Amino acid sequence: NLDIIGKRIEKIKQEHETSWHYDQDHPYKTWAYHGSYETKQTASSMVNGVVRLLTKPWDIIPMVTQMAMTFKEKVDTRTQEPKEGTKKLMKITAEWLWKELGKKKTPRMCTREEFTRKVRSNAALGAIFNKWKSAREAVEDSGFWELVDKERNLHLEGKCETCVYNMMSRAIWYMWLGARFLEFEALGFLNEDHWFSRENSLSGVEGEGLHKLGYILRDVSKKEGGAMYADDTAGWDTRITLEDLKNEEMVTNHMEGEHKKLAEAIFKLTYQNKVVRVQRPTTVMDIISRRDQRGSGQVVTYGLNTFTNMEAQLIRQMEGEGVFKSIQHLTVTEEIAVKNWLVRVGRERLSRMAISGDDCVVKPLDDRFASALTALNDMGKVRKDIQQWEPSRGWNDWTQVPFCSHHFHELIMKDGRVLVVPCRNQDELIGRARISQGAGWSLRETACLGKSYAQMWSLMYFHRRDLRLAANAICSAVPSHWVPTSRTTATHEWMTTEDMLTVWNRVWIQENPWMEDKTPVESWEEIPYLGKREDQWCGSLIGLTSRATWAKNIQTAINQVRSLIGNEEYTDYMPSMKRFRR
Ligand SMILES: CNS(=O)(=O)CC1CCCCC1
Ligand SMILES: [Zn+2]
Ligand SMILES: [Zn+2]
Repeated sequence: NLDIIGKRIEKIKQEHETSWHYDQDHPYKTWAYHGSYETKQTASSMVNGVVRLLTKPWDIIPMVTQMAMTFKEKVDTRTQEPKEGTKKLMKITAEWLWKELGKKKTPRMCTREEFTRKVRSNAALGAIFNKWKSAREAVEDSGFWELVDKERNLHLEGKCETCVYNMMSRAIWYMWLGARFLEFEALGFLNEDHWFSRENSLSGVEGEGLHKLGYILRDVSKKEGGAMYADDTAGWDTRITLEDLKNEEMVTNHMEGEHKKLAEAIFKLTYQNKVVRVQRPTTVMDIISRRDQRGSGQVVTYGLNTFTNMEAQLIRQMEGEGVFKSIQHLTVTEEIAVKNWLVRVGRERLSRMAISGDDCVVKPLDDRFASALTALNDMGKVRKDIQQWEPSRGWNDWTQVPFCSHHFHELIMKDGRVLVVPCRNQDELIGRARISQGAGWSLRETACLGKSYAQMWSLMYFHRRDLRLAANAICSAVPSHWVPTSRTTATHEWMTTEDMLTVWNRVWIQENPWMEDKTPVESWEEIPYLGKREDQWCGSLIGLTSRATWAKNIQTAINQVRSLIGNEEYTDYMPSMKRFRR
């Protein structure tokens, strides 16, 4: 308690000595409260006019238009301590999983150099407004690094002064850049060196890309076993126990020198003890602490979520296979059975899973998995939208399985080759493309964001008739040489000025390990769509009068946007589709 977080508390207390009160009508039950001080401020979703003007039929579809308008009583809940058999199952499994992830990887510090390059090409690292404006400025100034150095030597001493969270089913915890560097220096290796790649971790998909996830699910489908299970957890980040955070910290056992001490300090001082500053309307800043739940950078969060999800799902598999009999207590021969299962079949069992952070698909040995719920519930990984002891509903067809907000279609090209393509409800795709985040967008920047969506659609969703047509219209309405942009950057092969047919060929043919024949495609008309009825099922407007008028008059919509942007160089991409090819 206060010995580890006090220094951090004491510091904030002083900087607002003119305000510090122990407010008595404070909400917190599960968060420890420490005091308050005065503040006053709040970023809503702006519409991308370039995409909206070229998607007129969707102006009257509430599922699209409502997306652009507009649970902190789940962050204030508590998770019971797992039983002794559960804690033992997790410790054995975690120990074994780090060893296997570590067999072909070397833990190592990430550097100021690596950190700087990242800031100067815009990843959502999560810093704050103050002393320097943007992160881009602080990185170049030696002052910052002296701040970073003071804290760094403090961490080597087992103490912390400035590593404090800022709160804001979502709750994103920004830290100041300095503390972000210290987290990256010690744990960035997990992402930077691809510890959760499929090749390295067998269950993971880190770095895979949407054009790969469908093929991966189809490979899992080829295994002998039962249904495919894809149970979502209710508020995964809020269900991370202190026992979870202690099995995650066992990565430090693989480390040495400085690194081991620095990683140990991140885990002890910022993860297993946390200090947060929260905005309350009634408006003050609340300085609250707690030991458990997830609160890291979004990138370290992703890797430790994948690790702990891999661990949970191996254990649920162990329960289905009857490797242990009860979570109350493991016997001595049960420990040696668990260790032996891991050594004998652990890698084969990892390969039966696709795990992206809190998101999973498992193809277990058989359907005993569906009612193997005691360890899963006792670890606190409670399933969403199903009663706690009701057996899981599995999927019989890999093409029906939800994973990473998608499902996947099998699509045969007129030449017999097989594409496995990502898909989701088309209203969700159009609704998201019509939205921009943040202020001070020029017409040119708005156009270049619309071009990023259009190029993603040509690469990932070319099989949806409305999206191929709308993608061609947007790429026709935006100047040919203007570069696609995004403000929060998987693979992103659509972010380029290269010809989209050439990028399609590289992604889907040349570099696709599931495609044996490397014959390039010479036009978009060789590239197939879903069946007309399947396209409607997945939200296509084909068949509606609104959509026919839109398609027929598309050059008038393109010309409206060209007139707004002004006399620039434009390409007509509509003749890439047969109906506009005369
Ligand atoms: C490929 N271009 S398209 O989507 O316009 C083709 C038709 C599909 C059947 C209904 C009318 C539109
Ligand atoms: Zn610190
Ligand atoms: Zn679909």
